[PDB]
Amino acid sequence: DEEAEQKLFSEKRVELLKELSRKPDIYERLASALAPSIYEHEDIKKGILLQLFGGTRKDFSHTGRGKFRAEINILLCGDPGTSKSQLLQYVYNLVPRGQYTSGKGSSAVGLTAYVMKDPETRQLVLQTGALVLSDNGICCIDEFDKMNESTRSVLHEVMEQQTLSIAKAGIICQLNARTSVLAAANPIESQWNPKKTTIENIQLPHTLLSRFDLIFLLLDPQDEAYDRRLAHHLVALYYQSLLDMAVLKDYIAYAHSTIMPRLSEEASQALIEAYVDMRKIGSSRGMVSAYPRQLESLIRLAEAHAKVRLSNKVEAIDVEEAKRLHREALKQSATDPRTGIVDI
DNA sequence: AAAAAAAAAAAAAAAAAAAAAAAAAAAAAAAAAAAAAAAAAAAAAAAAA
Ligand SMILES: Nc1ncnc2c1ncn2[C@@H]1O[C@H](COP(=O)(O)OP(=O)(O)OP(=O)(O)O)[C@@H](O)[C@H]1O
Ligand SMILES: [Mg+2]
Repeated sequence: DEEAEQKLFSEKRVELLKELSRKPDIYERLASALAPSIYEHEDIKKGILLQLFGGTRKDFSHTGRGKFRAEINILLCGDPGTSKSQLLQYVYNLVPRGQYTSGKGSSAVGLTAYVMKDPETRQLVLQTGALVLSDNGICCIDEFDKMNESTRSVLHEVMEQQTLSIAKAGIICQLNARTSVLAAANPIESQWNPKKTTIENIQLPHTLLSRFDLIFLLLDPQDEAYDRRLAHHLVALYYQSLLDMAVLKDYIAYAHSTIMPRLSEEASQALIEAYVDMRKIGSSRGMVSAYPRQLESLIRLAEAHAKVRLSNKVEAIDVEEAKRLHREALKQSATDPRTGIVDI
């Protein structure tokens, strides 16, 4: 509602935002402002920032095609203790219109809608669930793997059609659910074992995986130096004693209100080439396969990156960053045709 | 060993008839009393050497 109303920013504030947009490291600087007390998950924070900006909302009514999913979906899969839940909790406590779910505490009707009695008018009233409450926001699903398949089947329609067609006795209707999904899962056997492929080790249906347009593998490199650095960060966090949030908030609201990035010609060609190369790279045995849904993924991420720069026009740097982020998540460089992830 | 199933199986809510319970509820007629008035019998005081 605030982004809707036109006098949210003074002119000098708009100039301040625009001057911020012109810095070379605005993407880095905005991503780093997220979760300031989480130590160097820079790419994850970039992806979450892109989720906050979102892709471009397009009207596909005349194409007779069905609504396009402009929201960005992220899976954080990694071995335990790697700060996934802290990121989901940070996002949950940051956005308006969010919901947080963990494990088996949610049922399918509890995620979509059900009928209760109004204990003040004794009328049966339909009441929404967690995925409709976070309609124009973000749903953070924690312990995504530890979630029974009856209630994850619900996520297919939400994550593709952005709608939720309940066909029950009382009323049948399509509830709109334009939520962005931020999920955290453990691998099969709740620890990456490096003798299994990515697919064998994530253990999620290829359809469900294709619905996520970033999969960050939060693997733990058995690394002395990184352990030392994170140890110092965590201990310093016990004796504690940037980019302001009041400008990050305004920057994001401005980007939502004014910027609607459109694909340019070089972006279009780069997207085509990126999709073809992505299919060749992921067509291997145990790697995460690419589908046309991943080309739509790339379009979304590129539009989000162009929204970060207040670009209002997607060109080749945005597509390059989308492809780079899609590679870095999933550790495409550290896999191989004999699928399996190396220690860097 | 876990992963879908595929039932119990419990609750809340609904119905859904029963079968019991609960809630509404002045005016019309009569009689008796106490008072009158009236026909009859009865009991008074004026008449006279
Ligand atoms: N950059 C970091 N990497 C790993 N751990 C961190 C980092 N920063 C902080 N931590 C600490 O590590 C702990 C990780 O707990 P958290 O619940 O986030 O783990 P998780 O990966 O989300 O859960 P799971 O064990 O189910 O995968 C947190 O308490 C946090 O304080
Ligand atoms: Mg956790």
